[PDB]
Amino acid sequence: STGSATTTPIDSLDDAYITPVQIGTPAQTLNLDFDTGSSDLWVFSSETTASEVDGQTIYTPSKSTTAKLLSGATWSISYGDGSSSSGDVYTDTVSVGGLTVTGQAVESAKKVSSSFTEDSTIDGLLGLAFSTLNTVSPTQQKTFFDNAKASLDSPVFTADLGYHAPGTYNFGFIDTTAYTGSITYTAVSTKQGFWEWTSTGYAVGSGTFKSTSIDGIADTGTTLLYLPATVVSAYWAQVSGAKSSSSVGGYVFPCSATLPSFTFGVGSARIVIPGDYIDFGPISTGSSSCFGGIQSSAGIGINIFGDVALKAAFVVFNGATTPTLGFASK
Ligand SMILES: NN[C@@H](c1nnnn1CCc1ccccc1)C1CCCCC1
Repeated sequence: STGSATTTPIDSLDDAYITPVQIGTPAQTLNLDFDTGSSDLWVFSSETTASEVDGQTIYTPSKSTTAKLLSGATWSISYGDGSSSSGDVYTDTVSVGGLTVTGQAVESAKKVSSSFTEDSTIDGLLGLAFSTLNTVSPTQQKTFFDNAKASLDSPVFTADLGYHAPGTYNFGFIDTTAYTGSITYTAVSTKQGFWEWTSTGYAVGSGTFKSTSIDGIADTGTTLLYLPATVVSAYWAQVSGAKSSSSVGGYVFPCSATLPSFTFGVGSARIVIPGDYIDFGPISTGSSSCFGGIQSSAGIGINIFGDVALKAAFVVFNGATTPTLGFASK
């Protein structure tokens, strides 16, 4: 089997991407944030504290004839950005772009933190990291990809995120028309539960490539590109007037600037992030100070190849017995 679904930016800045997901019988379609940095599929629901719902579409398990409460199961997640959610668990039928999994753990939110409430466009998350990170207790549950794997034509999914435009998540096949050149594959460590790999270096604009190992994760659920402070300093030093602002929380730059590209290495191959992809607009409405899309990972504890980097490439998440990651230009 295969599946193919369009993913759409939630706003004009590509702050996140939402993908429609059918849950239950009859289908209830929710727009979920596909997150290769976490491993819980959770949804706003009829059980979510009413004051914490503000425009989201909710899953109502009592209206699904295939929903079954998973007895005694609870979940609770504290995300790296300080957000959180928790609740109970149903199993139900979940379909993504024509691909159907029966008996998928659907984690129903009873509580969500303010940042989720305040984003009316995201109805929940669909985790695509490794199932070892799933938070369901006392019986850990599998991700949608792990459940579908055996049925897929090939045990892979691909992320093709658009710049200020829709893109595609495919399951079970590689669309050879969706990229240019060849896909370069690179080794993955699952030791932290992430799609963790090692970039071979970087370049800033037209500058020379610096060969240096950068360990990080491929994370569709992170907006920006978080890299070591040395790398980030070298990038913003090429932007006149750019500075790191403690009050804003990262590098900012004059909105009048033309940003240089950023290149990262995948083995001997190179992925080029155009400068425009690094512009996340005014720090506040009407400001002429703009927020940078490349930020320091210092104090995160890990480098993150988030959407800024991933949307410059066609990315293969290969879930073979030994997982790997593939990157192609497009
Ligand atoms: N999508 N899973 C990330 C996440 N969890 N919560 N937010 N992010 C977005 C990333 C981020 C990093 C720093 C500041 C703000 C946001 C995890 C972050 C911590 C490492 C594991 C992945």
